[PDB]
Amino acid sequence: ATGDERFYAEHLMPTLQGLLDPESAHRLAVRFTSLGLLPRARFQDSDMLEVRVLGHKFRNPVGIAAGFDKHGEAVDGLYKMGFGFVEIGSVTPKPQEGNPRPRVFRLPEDQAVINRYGFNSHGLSVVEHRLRARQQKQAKLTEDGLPLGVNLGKNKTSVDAAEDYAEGVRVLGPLADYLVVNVSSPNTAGLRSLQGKAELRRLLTKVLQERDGLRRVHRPAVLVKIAPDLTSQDKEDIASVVKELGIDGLIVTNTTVSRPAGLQGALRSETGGLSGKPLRDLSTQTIREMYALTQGRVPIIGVGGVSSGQDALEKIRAGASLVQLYTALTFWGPPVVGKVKRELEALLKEQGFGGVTDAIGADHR
Ligand SMILES: Cc1cc2nc3c(=O)[nH]c(=O)nc-3n(C[C@H](O)[C@H](O)[C@H](O)COP(=O)(O)O)c2cc1C
Ligand SMILES: Cc1ccccc1-c1ccc(-c2cc(C(=O)O)c3c(c2)nnn3C)cc1
Ligand SMILES: CCCCCCCCCCC[N+](C)(C)[O-]
Ligand SMILES: CCCCCCCCCCC[N+](C)(C)[O-]
Ligand SMILES: CCCCCCCCCC[N+](C)(C)[O-]
Ligand SMILES: CCCCCCCCCC[N+](C)(C)[O-]
Ligand SMILES: O=C(O)c1cc(=O)[nH]c(=O)[nH]1
Ligand SMILES: [Cl-]
Ligand code: NA
Ligand code: NA
Ligand code: NA
Repeated sequence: ATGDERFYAEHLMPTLQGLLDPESAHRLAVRFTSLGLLPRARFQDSDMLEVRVLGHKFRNPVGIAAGFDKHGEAVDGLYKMGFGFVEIGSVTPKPQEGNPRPRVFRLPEDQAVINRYGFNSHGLSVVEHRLRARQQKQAKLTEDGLPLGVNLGKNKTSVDAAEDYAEGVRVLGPLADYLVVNVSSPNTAGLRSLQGKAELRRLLTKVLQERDGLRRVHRPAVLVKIAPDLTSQDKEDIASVVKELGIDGLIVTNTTVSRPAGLQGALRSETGGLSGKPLRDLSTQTIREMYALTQGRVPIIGVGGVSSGQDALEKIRAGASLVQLYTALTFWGPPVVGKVKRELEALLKEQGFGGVTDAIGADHR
């Protein structure tokens, strides 16, 4: 352990959390990150951490999950923090405010967060201009193994979700290495029912058709992000449609609307998606199931409650090619990225794996 990790986890982050409400802390974090005001990223990525997936090289397999940088403002500072890939969003076609405040809650005794932001978004046009302004810099980053993903949502007033997602494909698809069809937000009425078989097949057919109409050089991979709250029938159906249509990968999982037994935080009954440690093994089991249902043929990005190298390796061994985190950053701060990477490398070596690639799906073999 480095000095920063302990100092941030034991002194800096508790003091910030005592001074600022959760959404103010989030906005300040985005601002400091966007300006590069961040502790010295003291970890050199070993070649063991490199992963080739989704038509790209990833210098390390630890990404920032959607929701931290909703409007594409802090992309370069997130690479400086040490993430191997960045996902921005969710972005909706038109700007919209999201739910009334308060809409984010800390559950520190659970190492968890509840949020009901409701897709607060600057809109596609604003994000489009932000990404265009650094598009060549991102081309170089991607070439160097630091790809960019864009997570697409839908407006609250939209009549047909498929036209919302199609517009996101047309506008931000050419600026992304991969797109994410977010059909699993718990905070937009009726959104998650897009996960059922008949609506999903029509929706994803339209999204793939639009993606295929982009010029080859600007054509992203398309992934679907699913909830952890699905029935077995839902998961079977999603796996079936993903394979029938040639979807490029899955993100597993979004936040949960459940409230597992044992939560201690005073705010556990707030409405919203729960993230962090109480989500961890629910997410890992959903990875394990979706990997088996897709025969290991569909790349998975595993996400939910990762704060250590062991947590990351469990998801990789369950079938994730890549992992993301968000909530751990809100408790440990920026040092958590280097921490997860260093512990993952040590554990790979300890378990006899030549690299991350050899551990993907290793529990199933
Ligand atoms: C405050 C907050 C906002 C989020 N907003 C989004 C979002 O806009 N789009 C999305 O697909 N996921 C969103 N998520 C979900 C995360 O991307 C991730 O799936 C989830 O939080 C589990 O990972 P974690 O336990 O490491 O935080 C949000 C999470 C949090 C905590
Ligand atoms: C300390 C620091 C230095 C340089 C750059 C960034 C940081 C930093 C500081 C705060 C956070 C943070 C905190 C919280 C919270 O609830 O307390 C969040 C968050 C981010 N996003 N959502 N929420 C609820 C993240 C990172
Ligand atoms: C009517 C639409 C007005 C613009 C959309 C609102 C943007 C919300 C900004 C919140 C940013 N953040 C995720 C960091 O809290
Ligand atoms: C306070 C940090 C604790 C980390 C581990 C907490 C255990 C969380 C268990 C999740 C609940 N579950 C869905 C599995 O029943
Ligand atoms: C988001 C609030 C952060 C407060 C503390 C941030 C410390 C800044 C890191 C130090 N330095 C600028 C040299 O990277
Ligand atoms: C082909 C090798 C696959 C895994 C080997 C290393 C695993 C070490 C721990 C195994 N375990 C005791 C947890 O079942
Ligand atoms: O904007 C939000 O409320 C939000 C979106 C999403 O996909 N997941 C989440 O937990 N929150
Ligand atoms: Cl373009
Ligand atoms: Na805000
Ligand atoms: Na089944
Ligand atoms: Na099908």
